[PDB]
Amino acid sequence: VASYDYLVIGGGSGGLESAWRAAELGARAAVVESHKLGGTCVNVGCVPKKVMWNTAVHSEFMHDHADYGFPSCEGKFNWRVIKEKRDAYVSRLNAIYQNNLTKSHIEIIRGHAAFTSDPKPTIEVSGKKYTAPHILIATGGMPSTPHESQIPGASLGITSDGFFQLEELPGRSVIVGAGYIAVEMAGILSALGSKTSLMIRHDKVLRSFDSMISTNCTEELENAGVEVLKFSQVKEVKKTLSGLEVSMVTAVPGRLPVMTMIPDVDCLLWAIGRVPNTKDLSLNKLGIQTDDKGHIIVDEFQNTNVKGIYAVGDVCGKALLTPVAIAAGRKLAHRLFEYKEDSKLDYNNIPTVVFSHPPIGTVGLTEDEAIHKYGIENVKTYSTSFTPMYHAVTKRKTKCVMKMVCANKEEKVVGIHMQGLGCDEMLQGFAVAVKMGATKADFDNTVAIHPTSSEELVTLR
Amino acid sequence: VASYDYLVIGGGSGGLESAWRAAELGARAAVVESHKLGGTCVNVGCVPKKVMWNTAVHSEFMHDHADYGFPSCEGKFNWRVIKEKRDAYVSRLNAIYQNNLTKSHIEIIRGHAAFTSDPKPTIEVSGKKYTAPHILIATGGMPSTPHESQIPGASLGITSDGFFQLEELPGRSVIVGAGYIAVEMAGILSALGSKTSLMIRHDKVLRSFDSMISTNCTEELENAGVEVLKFSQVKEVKKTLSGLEVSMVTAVPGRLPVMTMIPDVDCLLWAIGRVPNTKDLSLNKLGIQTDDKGHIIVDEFQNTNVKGIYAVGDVCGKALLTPVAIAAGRKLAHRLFEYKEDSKLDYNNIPTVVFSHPPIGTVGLTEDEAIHKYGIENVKTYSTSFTPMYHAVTKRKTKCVMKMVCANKEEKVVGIHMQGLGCDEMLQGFAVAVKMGATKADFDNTVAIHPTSSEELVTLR
Ligand SMILES: Cc1cc2nc3c(=O)[nH]c(=O)nc-3n(C[C@H](O)[C@H](O)[C@H](O)COP(=O)(O)OP(=O)(O)OC[C@H]3O[C@@H](n4cnc5c(N)ncnc54)[C@H](O)[C@@H]3O)c2cc1C
Ligand SMILES: Cc1cc2nc3c(=O)[nH]c(=O)nc-3n(C[C@H](O)[C@H](O)[C@H](O)COP(=O)(O)OP(=O)(O)OC[C@H]3O[C@@H](n4cnc5c(N)ncnc54)[C@H](O)[C@@H]3O)c2cc1C
Ligand SMILES: N[C@@H](CCC(=O)N[C@@H](CSSC[C@H](NC(=O)CC[C@H](N)C(=O)O)C(=O)NCC(=O)O)C(=O)NCC(=O)O)C(=O)O
Ligand SMILES: N[C@@H](CCC(=O)N[C@@H](CSSC[C@H](NC(=O)CC[C@H](N)C(=O)O)C(=O)NCC(=O)O)C(=O)NCC(=O)O)C(=O)O
Repeated sequence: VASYDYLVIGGGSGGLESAWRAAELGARAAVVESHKLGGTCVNVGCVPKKVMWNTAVHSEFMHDHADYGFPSCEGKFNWRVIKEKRDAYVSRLNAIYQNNLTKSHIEIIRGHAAFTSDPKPTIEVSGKKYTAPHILIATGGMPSTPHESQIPGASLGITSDGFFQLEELPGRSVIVGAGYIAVEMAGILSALGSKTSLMIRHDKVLRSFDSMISTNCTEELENAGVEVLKFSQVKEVKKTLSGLEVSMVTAVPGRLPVMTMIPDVDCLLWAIGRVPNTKDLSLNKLGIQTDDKGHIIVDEFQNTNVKGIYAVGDVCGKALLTPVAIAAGRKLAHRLFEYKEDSKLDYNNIPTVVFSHPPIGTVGLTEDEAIHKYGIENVKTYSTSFTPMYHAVTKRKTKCVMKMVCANKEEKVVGIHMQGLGCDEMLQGFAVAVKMGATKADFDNTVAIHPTSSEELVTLR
Repeated sequence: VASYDYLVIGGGSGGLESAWRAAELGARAAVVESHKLGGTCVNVGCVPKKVMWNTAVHSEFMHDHADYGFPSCEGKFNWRVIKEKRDAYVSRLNAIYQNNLTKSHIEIIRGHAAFTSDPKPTIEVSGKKYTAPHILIATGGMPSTPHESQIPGASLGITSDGFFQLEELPGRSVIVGAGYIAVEMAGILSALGSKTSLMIRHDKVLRSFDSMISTNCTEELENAGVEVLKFSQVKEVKKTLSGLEVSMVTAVPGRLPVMTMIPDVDCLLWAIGRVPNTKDLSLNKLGIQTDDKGHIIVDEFQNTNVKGIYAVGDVCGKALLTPVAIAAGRKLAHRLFEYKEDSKLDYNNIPTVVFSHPPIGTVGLTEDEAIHKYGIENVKTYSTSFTPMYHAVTKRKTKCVMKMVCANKEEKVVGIHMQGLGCDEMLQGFAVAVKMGATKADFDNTVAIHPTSSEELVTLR
C-alpha cells in the first residue's frame, strides 16, 4: 500500500481541478483514470458537442447567404470531414491534460479503482494498493438506456456516446428525450440534414426551465424542421432490412391512445438520462452511503458518511455541469489543504446555457420557484420579445425572449432567463451580477451597449 | 410665441428619450427636428453601420465553409442588394419613431431651430416662435472634413455619411483615421472586397484604448487584408481620369520623410473626427457658452450657463455614444419633471464595443489610467490570450485577448478590456458588475459557463 496525501479517483472535470489545486498547496497527489483523461466533457461532452454545434450554426447562416447579397452554395455537408477534425481536437486536448498533470507533479495511476476491505479507506487498482488520508470519488456518470424487458429492442438505439462515434450523417433521426442533451442532438442533426423527430412524454421540452424557455424552445424547435412528437412513447423497437421500426404509443390527454410505426429510421438516440459510475467501486466494502439510484450521498462540503472520503461531480447527481464539478473540486482542495474550513460550493445561481438554436441562457430562479419562495405578492417579472436585427434583412427568422424575475420591494434579481442569438456569450456577466445580489436598479443604472441584444436586459420596463 | 413645458431641439437619441420621459411625467413637450427622426444613430450610425457589419461578418464565415465540411461558394458580394435592404430597415424605424412620439402626445415641429434675441429663452423655427421653461439642445454633430486650404483636394473624399450613400462596392479604398469609425469602415470594406488601406498618423489604432487593444487591433487589422500605413499623412488629393491620386507623406521616426502616390483610388473616406451642430442655433443671442471647437459647455447636470437651457449628447463633446446621449436625456427629464435634484449621468464605467473583426469590448480604466490614479504599487492586471474553439478546426484564425485591471488590495475591478468572438454581446453583464464595484473575488466566485469565451474572464489566474 503506497501513501499519498490525496488520491482522487477519476481524471474528469472535478477530479483533475481538485488534483491540480491540491498540488499547488504542496499536497502529494495522484489521479486514477481508467480511460482517456479529461473525462466526459472532453471526450463525449462539452468539447465534441460544441464543435458539432458550431457546425450546425454554420449550416444556418449559409441559408441566410443570399439575403446578405451573396450567391448561394448548394450544401451537402460532409460529416466524415468534420468528424475527423473534431476527433483530432479531442486527441490534442488529451496530450495537453496529461502534460499539465505531470507538470504539476501529479501521478496518473492508469486503471480502474475499487475500494478494499482494508479497515482504513484503501483502494485497489490492478493488484496494487494505494491509500491516502483523503480520497475523492470523481467517477461521474454514464448515459442510461432502457432494458430490453421494458422496451424490447432498446439495445438497438445509441446514446450521446454513440453519437460521437458516428461516421456519417444518418438520413432519419428520432431522438427520445426532452432535456438539454436531447434538444442539442435534435438541433445539430436537423441543421445538418437528418429528418429529425424529437420524442417527448409531454407537450414541451426543458420542462424544468422557466415556462417561457420551455414554451419558446418547443416552438423554435418546430419552426426549424424538427418534428416534436408530444405525449409519445417508444413501445418497442425492431430492426428491419431497411432501417429500424419504432413502434410508439401517443396518448394526448383527452384522446384515445394511438399506436404508430416510424420506419426507415437510421438513428434512434436515447437521451433520457444519466446514471452514476458507482457500481464497481465496491462502496459497500466501506459502507459508503448512496441513494436508490446509486448516486453518492454528500453534505455541503462534499463529505460522504465515511471520514476521509468525499465525492464531487455528476456522481453525486446534483447540478450536472463541468464548471460545477470543477468548482466543487476546487473548493474541496482549499478546504482540506488550505484549511479553509468553510470552503464549499454555493449551488445557488449556477449559470447554464443550452446550445439550442438560438441558444438558451439561464441563471437563478424560475418565476414559479420565486413565486413559491417569496409569494405572489412579492414577485415581479419583466420581459421583452424582439427579433434580433440580424434578421432585419433575412427571410428566415428567430426571436429573442428575455425575462427578469424580481423579489421583494427592492427588486432583487433572483433569476434571468433568455433565448436567442448571443445568449451563450451574453450570460456570464449577468450571472456574476446576479451572484452579487444585484437589484433591478443596478441593471437599469448601467449604460447600454447599442446595438446588441444584451442592451435589452438593462432596459426592461 | 407658443408655450410648452419642454422644448427639446433635436430628434436624435438623447433628444427623443428626454422628450418621451418628460411626457410620462405629464409634461407638455414638443421635439424640433430638421431632418429624419432618430438622428445620427438610426440614419448614418449604429443602425446602418451594424447591418453592414453583420454583412462583413458573413463574408468571413463563408471563408470557413470548407473547413466545416461544406462545399465552397465563389463569392461576388452584391452591394446594391444589401444597400437596398439596409435602407428599407432604416426607413421602417423612422415610421416607428414617429409613431411613438405621437402615441406619447409629443408634437414634432419639423424644421430648423435657432435661438432668438427675445429676453427669455425663446426659439424660432420657420417664422414661428416657441418657448418653454426648459429647453434642451440635442443637436449632436457632423463628420469633419479637411479644408482645401490645408489639404488641397480634400473635398474629393467622402465621410461616414457618404459611405451610407454608396451604391456599389468601391474597388480601392483608403480610409484616413485611427478611431473606431475609421477602423469599422476599414473592417467592412475589406471583408466585402475593397482593397483597403487605413492611414494613421502613428503606429497604432484606437490609441486611447488600453495598450493591449491598441496593439491587438492593429495586428488583427493587418492579418485580415487591411493595409495599415503607419506614420502617414495625405498631403493633397487629385482627381485623375481613372480614380483619385492620394499624395501622402510618410514620416517614420528615425527615417527621412517619403512622399508617395496612391493611385486608382475609388474611395477616400475621412474618418478623422466629429464637429458639433451648434453654429446655426444662434447661441450668441443668449450668450450660451461654448468652447473653442463649438461644443456646448455643461455641468454635472447638463446645465448650460444660461438658466433654463441644457444640452446633452454629442453636442457636448463627451462620451459620444447613443446610450450616453440617451442616459443623460433620461436623467434630465427625471430631474426637471420628477424633481430628482441629483438625477445625473455617471460618466464613469460607460461600456463600449467597437465592431472590428473580431469585436472589441471595453469598460472602465485602462492600465495606464489605473496606474496614474492608484499608483503602480496598487494596480494588478490579469490577462489571457487564447484562440476561440471556433478556430479549432478552421485554417483561418483570430485570437481573443482579455485583460482585467484591479485596484488596491481588495482587487476592485476598475477596468475590463477584450477583443475576440462574442465580445460584443459578452460585455454588458460585466459592465453591470463593474458598475456595482465588483472585485476579482466576485468574478472568481461565479460558476463558469463552459464552453464559452466568457468563462475565461471568470477564471483569470
Ligand atoms: C452530451 C453531453 C454533452 C455535455 N455537454 C455539456 C456542456 O456543454 N457543458 C457542461 O458544462 N456539461 C456538459 N455535459 C456534462 C459534463 O460533461 C459532466 O457534468 C462532467 O463531465 C462531470 O464531471 P465529473 O468530474 O463528475 O466526471 P467525468 O468528467 O464524467 O469523468 C469521470 C472520469 O472518471 C473515470 N472513472 C470512472 N470510474 C472510475 C473508477 N472506478 N476508477 C477509475 N477511473 C474511473 C471516467 O472514466 C472518467 O474519465 C455534457 C454531457 C454529455 C454527455
Ligand atoms: C458611423 C457612425 C457610427 C456610429 N456607430 C455607433 C454605434 O455603433 N453605437 C453608438 O453608440 N454610437 C454610434 N455612433 C454615435 C452616435 O450616433 C451618436 O453619439 C448619437 O447619435 C448622439 O446623439 P445626440 O442625441 O446628441 O444627436 P443625434 O442623434 O446626432 O441627432 C441630432 C438631431 O438633431 C437634428 N438637428 C440638428 N441641429 C438642429 C437644429 N438647429 N434644429 C433642429 N434640428 C436640428 C439633427 O438633424 C438630428 O436628427 C456612430 C456615429 C457614426 C457616425
Ligand atoms: N474558453 C475558450 C478556451 C479554449 C478551450 O477550449 N480551451 C481548453 C479546453 S476546455 S475542455 C476541459 C475543461 N476546461 C478547462 O480545462 C478550461 C475551461 C475553464 N478554464 C474552466 O475551468 O471551466 C476541464 O475539464 N478542465 C479541468 C480542470 O481544469 O479542472 C484547453 O485548451 N485547455 C488546455 C489548457 O488547460 O491549457 C473556449 O472554450 O473556446
Ligand atoms: N436590441 C435589439 C433590438 C432591435 C432594434 O434594433 N430595435 C430598435 C432599433 S434601435 S436604434 C434607435 C435607438 N434605440 C432604441 O430606440 C432602442 C435601443 C435601447 N432600448 C436603448 O435605449 O439603447 C434610439 O435612438 N432610441 C431613442 C430613445 O429611446 O431615446 C427598434 O426596433 N425600436 C423601435 C421601438 O422603439 O419599438 C437589437 O439591437 O437588435
